[PDB]
Amino acid sequence: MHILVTGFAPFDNQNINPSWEAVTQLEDIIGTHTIDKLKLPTSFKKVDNIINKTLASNHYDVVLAIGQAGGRNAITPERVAINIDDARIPDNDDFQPIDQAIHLDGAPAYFSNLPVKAMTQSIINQGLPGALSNSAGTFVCNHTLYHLGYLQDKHYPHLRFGFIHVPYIPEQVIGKPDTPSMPLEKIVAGLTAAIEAISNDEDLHLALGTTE
Amino acid sequence: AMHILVTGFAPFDNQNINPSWEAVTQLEDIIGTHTIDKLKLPTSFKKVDNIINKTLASNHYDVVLAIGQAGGRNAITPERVAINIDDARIPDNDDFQPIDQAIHLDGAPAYFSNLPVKAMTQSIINQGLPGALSNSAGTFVCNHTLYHLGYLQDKHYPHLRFGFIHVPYIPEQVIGKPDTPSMPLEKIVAGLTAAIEAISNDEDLHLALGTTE
Ligand SMILES: [Zn+2]
Ligand SMILES: [Zn+2]
Repeated sequence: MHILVTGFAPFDNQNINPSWEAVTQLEDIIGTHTIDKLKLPTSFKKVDNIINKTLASNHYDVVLAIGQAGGRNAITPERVAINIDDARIPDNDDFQPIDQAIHLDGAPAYFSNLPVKAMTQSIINQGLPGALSNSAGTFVCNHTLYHLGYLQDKHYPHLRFGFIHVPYIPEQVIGKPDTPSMPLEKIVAGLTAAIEAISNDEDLHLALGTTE
Repeated sequence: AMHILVTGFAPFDNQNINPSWEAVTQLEDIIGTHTIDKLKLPTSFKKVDNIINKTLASNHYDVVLAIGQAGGRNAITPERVAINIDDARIPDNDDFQPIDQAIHLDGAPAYFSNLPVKAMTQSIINQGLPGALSNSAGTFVCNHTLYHLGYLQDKHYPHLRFGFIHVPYIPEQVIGKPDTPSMPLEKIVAGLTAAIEAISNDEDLHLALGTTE
């Protein structure tokens, strides 16, 4: 399987983004998966066009987008994206969409069609903190996952797509009391395990739901 | 004169109390110009839809506002959206554990609450309480209930407004779990009261209450 793996540019006054840092360190072949890496701007207006053009110029079986989830304490594949942008802060283009539909002709939500539970458990099997997240937020990451789901619905029926959020890396939490982080090497190991678990087979129906 | 049905859940997962119901019981019967009816729901995937169906068929409510416990959360959190999946980490009180099951095969992939969720969130914050707009109601009985309300609004009751507010554990539920946040019950009651006061038929606020994760 030929996989496009993306990471995001630094944003919110950070000079580094763990998603891209981790992606840079991935092996170029992980098992039978061949990996192409792409750095996306943290930009609501630019991301969809970059994805569109990239899929138009190259054949990918899978698009797996990685992002920073500052404050999370686990590596978390995402189950679902929702059809709204609601930016707490502006993006890197100083654009702050609030309560805006992403695609008016799209579904209210799209579920990832990667084996998200297999990927989550693969992280856990390596002894790393992993969990299946049920919200990708309402910033550029959710927007990207949503757009991938919209493309699979409307234009690319066989495309497999998903998103994995990762914690801050340690250097990012100076001056942020009680904020979790995870060493970059661990993030890379977890992402590697998740990618290894990617296939066209049915997901694992493990007890990985979130129960309050 | 808005008529609101406010629900809370039964204790579950070896807890003796559920702060959602404890808080709902303590709400005033009138909050602003809103008349409040209270209903305790079982923590049961199979029973909740039938109870809600029968209750809405027999009574006229302008709003159904369901309250639930979100153990581990550190804020009172109105919910933006419900998703069309049950994925139970543990069994419910009937020992039923749906895993990766659609809730209504003929329903939308997700339903957005049509209450002014940002007005509600900000109302909590205005009282000096931790409040946030949540973008996942989980995949247990709470999400199920919110989703079912959205499904009913879509398919049967277009004039109904519906939503969900999760609340933290209360301190009696976290004894010996010092890294687990909680909120005193009286503060939960104050926050729910503030959220209900902010309910109306007007457009929601569009404040910067989104999340980057
Ligand atoms: Zn993100
Ligand atoms: Zn709940």
